[PDB]
Amino acid sequence: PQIWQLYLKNYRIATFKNWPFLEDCACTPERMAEAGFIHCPTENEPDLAQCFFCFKELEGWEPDDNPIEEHRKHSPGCAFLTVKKQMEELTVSEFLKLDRQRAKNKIAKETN
Ligand SMILES: [Zn+2]
Ligand SMILES: [Zn+2]
Repeated sequence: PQIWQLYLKNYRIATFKNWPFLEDCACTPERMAEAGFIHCPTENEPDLAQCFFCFKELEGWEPDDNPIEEHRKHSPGCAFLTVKKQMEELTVSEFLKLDRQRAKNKIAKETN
């Protein structure tokens, strides 16, 4: 279990609460979390989502938005996006590979 349940959809899905766009539209909380986003709104940033992997923030969503393409567009180099396979299907080999990058990204985020 530990501190990285965000590798798991269900946990990312949980992050969504008050997320407008409720069901049947390309931007359901399930499609979003599927793309790697978590929900972290604020006074001024109601619909602010962030990739648990890239840490890159993005705003301005609309019911008919495919979360993956916007993610793909504004963060072309997200390793999470390369794996055309759900985390559950990644070997522990690939998961440990992948998680080396994630942590490296985290630091590059405080690097600002
Ligand atoms: Zn990302
Ligand atoms: Zn955009």
